Amino acid sequence: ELSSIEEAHAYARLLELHDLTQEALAQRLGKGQSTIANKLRLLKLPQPVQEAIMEKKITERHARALIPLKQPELQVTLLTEIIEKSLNVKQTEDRVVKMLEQGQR
Amino acid sequence: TASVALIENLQREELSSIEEAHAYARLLELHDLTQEALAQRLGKGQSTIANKLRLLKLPQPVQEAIMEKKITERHARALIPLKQPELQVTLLTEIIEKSLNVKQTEDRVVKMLEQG
DNA sequence: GGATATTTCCCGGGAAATATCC
DNA sequence: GGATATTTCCCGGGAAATATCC
Repeated sequence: ELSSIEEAHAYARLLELHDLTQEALAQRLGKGQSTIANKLRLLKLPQPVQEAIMEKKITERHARALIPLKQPELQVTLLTEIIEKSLNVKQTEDRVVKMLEQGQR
Repeated sequence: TASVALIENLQREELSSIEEAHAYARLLELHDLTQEALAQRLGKGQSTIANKLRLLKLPQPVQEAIMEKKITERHARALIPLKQPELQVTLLTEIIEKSLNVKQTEDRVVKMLEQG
């Protein structure tokens, strides 16, 4: 078993080296393209977030919930709150939508 | 002492809920420890262990379905409320036939307790 | 049009909360 | 009173549904 970030870093290589479609890799791995794509999106998140995934301090779906907050600053601010308050994914997703509303004011 | 490390590895590696339960039982006979202390040693809760040990009381037909990976733990656990083995095995085959999930298996259970 | 990115939410493990037993 | 049995439901993986891209 490995970190979502490290699993993503792996998939990336395999898709470069074996000239596969995400679908064909997922079929080869026993997953869905959905799963693979979503994990590859994590490689675009801030390094501080990525390090928290590797250190097993946040979950995949925790980090994935931050992406909607397109600004790295807002992602890392919440990251530390999720750690501090020990927030779940459900209330992390809730927190996100409230910040996007505050931003649109 | 040696058999301990074996099961710890058979536990660390993936196994059937029935076989995980059969394992726990032995470990509690071998070190004579409390469910709490084993769970703490394994990194689980006593809750989890106790619930898995309850599966060893379910009908053999149900237990075989767990090992053969035809039903889930929570599928078999949902049958226990139906205290009669006959009613548990009747639903077992329906869950297989209709390919029912746990949510609608739990629902089915309550309806049979109302009927009986 | 196929591949890929994104949104939504179904699903059951498994543990917290609880009741019961010894 | 502690251990153990039982009930309840929290939790996030991960894939279906969907939108978007090339």
